Amino acid sequence: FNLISEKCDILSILRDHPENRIYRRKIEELSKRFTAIRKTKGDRNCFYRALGYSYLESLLGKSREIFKFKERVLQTPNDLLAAGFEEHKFRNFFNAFYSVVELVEKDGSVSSLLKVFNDQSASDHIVQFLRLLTSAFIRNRADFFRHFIDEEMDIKDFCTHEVEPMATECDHIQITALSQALSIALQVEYVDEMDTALNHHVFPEAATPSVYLLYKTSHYNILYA
Ligand SMILES: *CC(=O)Nc1cc(C)on1
Repeated sequence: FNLISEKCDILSILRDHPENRIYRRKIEELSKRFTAIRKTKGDRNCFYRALGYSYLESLLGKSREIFKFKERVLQTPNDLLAAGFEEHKFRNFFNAFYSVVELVEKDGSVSSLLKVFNDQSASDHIVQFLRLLTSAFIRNRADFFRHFIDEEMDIKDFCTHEVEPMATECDHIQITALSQALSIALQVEYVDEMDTALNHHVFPEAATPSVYLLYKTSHYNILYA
């Protein structure tokens, strides 16, 4: 369980911040709203890995929702082609992601899904697919990211340097784009060491979330309500 942990009680993370009044206060407050957490490895890939595992975990046993997600995943090669990626170069990454979606349908266990996401090879192939899809989605909608996010930014350079490469950290743009690309609704809870209110953001605004993440020390962990 080196990439995605077993579930633990929320208060188990007090030990990561001993004798810190603000982190203790915020973790205690968090525990009033969430019961359990899974930790993810801090290797620069943790957003993609956490969102992938947690969303597919949320689909287990839901036959209509699996059928609709599989239908969307079958179309994602066309998003990659339209942004200029070549099939022979994304084939290995696409096939790894389609495979774990079929596992959710056919096997349907938590234990089998957690084994794929802790397999360094399968798991890294899944993360690389998610990063190429994020890049394609932004490239194909460059005017939307310039209109709504930053009129001055260089979209192609941003995708090349801060989305495609393994171990590159995410910001709001990547979270928004991968949410939109796979129709995944998520809520991110923010715990920093400033003396402020515990707070959260929903992607997209006003959706009912599938996935809850905790963002703390530049790390995304998985929450359960
Ligand atoms: C999400 C992610 O990988 N975060 C992170 C923090 C540190 C340290 O390394 N990676």
